[PDB]
Amino acid sequence: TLNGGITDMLTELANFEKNVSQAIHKYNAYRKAASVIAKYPHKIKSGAEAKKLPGVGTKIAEKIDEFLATGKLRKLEKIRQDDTSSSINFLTRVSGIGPSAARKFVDEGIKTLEDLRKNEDKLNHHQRIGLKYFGDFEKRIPREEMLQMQDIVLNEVKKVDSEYIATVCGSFRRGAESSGDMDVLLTHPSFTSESTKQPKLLHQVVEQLQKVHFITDTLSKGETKFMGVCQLPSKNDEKEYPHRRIDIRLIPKDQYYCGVLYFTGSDIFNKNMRAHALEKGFTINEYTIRPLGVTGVAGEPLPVDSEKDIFDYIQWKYREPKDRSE
DNA sequence: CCGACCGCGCATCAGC
DNA sequence: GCTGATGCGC
DNA sequence: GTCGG
Ligand SMILES: Nc1nc2c([nH]c(=O)n2[C@H]2C[C@H](O)[C@@H](COP(=O)(O)OP(=O)(O)OP(=O)(O)O)O2)c(=O)[nH]1
Ligand SMILES: [Ca+2]
Ligand SMILES: [Ca+2]
Ligand SMILES: [Ca+2]
Repeated sequence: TLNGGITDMLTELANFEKNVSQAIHKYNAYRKAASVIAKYPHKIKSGAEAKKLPGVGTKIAEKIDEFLATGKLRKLEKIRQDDTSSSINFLTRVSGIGPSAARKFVDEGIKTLEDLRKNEDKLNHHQRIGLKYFGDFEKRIPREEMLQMQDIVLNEVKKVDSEYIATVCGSFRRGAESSGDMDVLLTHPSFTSESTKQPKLLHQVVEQLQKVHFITDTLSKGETKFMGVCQLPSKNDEKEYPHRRIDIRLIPKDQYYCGVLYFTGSDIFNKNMRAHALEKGFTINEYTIRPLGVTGVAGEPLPVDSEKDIFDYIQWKYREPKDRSE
């Protein structure tokens, strides 16, 4: 965190553009600059020094000069004073409340945690659960708890069908000492790109995890993606563990490497890598990497036997998960 | 100067 | 009910 | 907000 002051500033600007302005390209511009600066191995001395980095342009260089001189950014000091922006920014921290709903809630005079808690009937299901665990979802998960959580998920999945493979991805797979939440990649041989020889594959796993009281709430659920809430068991007289967010993604078994690349991230890493894919005439998603024809139409799925094959196609040296934390 | 900015699953809703 | 757009999220 | 063409 050589440049923590700067990257914090940029992230707050990023958050303003997403939540308030609803300017997603600006949000992404700010996040990209923050990311490139975060890995830059020097304490930055000027906006000019920063503008050398890709993604840092004229306007952010100016802000970095202002920040270095004064320790502050006038633009942000103002945003912080503005009640409508403060309220919107607050409300979007509830899972399920995005920029649009936040602004609509403010319009109706719902703008504090108390307001939310007295108007539960104005929330959809996701939002109500996001509100219920507002505090818990703020907390990070120690790797040691992630490890206990992995063990429960892996062993319960095995009890359902020993042919399931469950892989914990996200920042955990990147080696992080703490994680925002748990991400499980699920495969089963019955579900391939060619056929689905077995229904309820995700359901069965979700039910078993609910049965043992690991999964406690559901935010959304379909055939291939679960988004919900889980909690470690606690011992006699112990305070309960906080509730945690969990995502489970069922991916065609033959498309595992594209899936685990996607689910391992980071999100900014994924965005960067997919952009680069396009520059190189490929398109990457969680299933496949395909060539872009002479017109911009995706061709057939290229063969993939490893994460490295994907990097190879786009002429990137292989990067271990622990170095994908952009 | 300006087009393009990654890709997609689930929930909600409007129109038909 | 279906379809397509939008919101929110990974 | 930034960048390549
Ligand atoms: N292609 C793409 N992938 C994304 C996006 N957002 C996003 O989270 N992903 C991927 C990469 C992430 O590592 C993975 C899991 O999301 P996550 O919110 O749990 O993030 P994480 O594990 O890296 O980090 P964290 O929980 O410690 O905060 O989903 C996106 O916008 N585009
Ligand atoms: Ca995570
Ligand atoms: Ca997650
Ligand atoms: Ca995230």
